[PDB]
Amino acid sequence: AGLTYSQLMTLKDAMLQLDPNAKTWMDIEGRPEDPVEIALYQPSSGCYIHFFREPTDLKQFKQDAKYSHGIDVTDLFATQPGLTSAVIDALPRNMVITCQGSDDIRKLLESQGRKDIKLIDIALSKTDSRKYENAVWDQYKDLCHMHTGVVVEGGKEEITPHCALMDCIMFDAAVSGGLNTSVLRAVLPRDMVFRTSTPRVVL
Ligand SMILES: [Zn+2]
Repeated sequence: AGLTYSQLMTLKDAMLQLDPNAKTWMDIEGRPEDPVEIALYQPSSGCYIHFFREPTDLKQFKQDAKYSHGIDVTDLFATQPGLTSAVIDALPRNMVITCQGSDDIRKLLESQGRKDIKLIDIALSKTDSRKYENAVWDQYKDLCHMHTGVVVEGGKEEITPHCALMDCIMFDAAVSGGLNTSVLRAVLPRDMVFRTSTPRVVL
């Protein structure tokens, strides 16, 4: 199980475009023991890691889908199992990672054998952290089309779906005074995030 040797080498060569000394946000969707969306974001350089994973616990996923990320589980079948472990293995040693609520990132990293990675815990309230939520989506929505379901928050209220990548961007904007100017560039090749499939032709 996991990535093949040549895949790991391509991933390692890929991870070199990460600046190991720059500020790096990280966030996930899904529980740290069963994540389905992973994102790292370096605002100063614009480099970001973004990929997806099929969940193990389908029951807990449906709750996360209805209260948080709104991802269709069928859109994750094409992801490669083991990408999350391989990427976490490939993060630079003694890296400093920033997050809004460091508890979940810590469990994920520690359970993957990366206790060397230090975490900066930014503690913004749940409305303070999403101040730039609309502005972030308005500029970067083309970077993730995976949040297709209706997300909701006694009484129900429909909300904007949570995206691990958009969270990293809007959290950094909240502590920096606005959106960054650095164009965003993906660290991971697209062929590594999803297995390409030709859609069925309508005859
Ligand atoms: Zn997303």
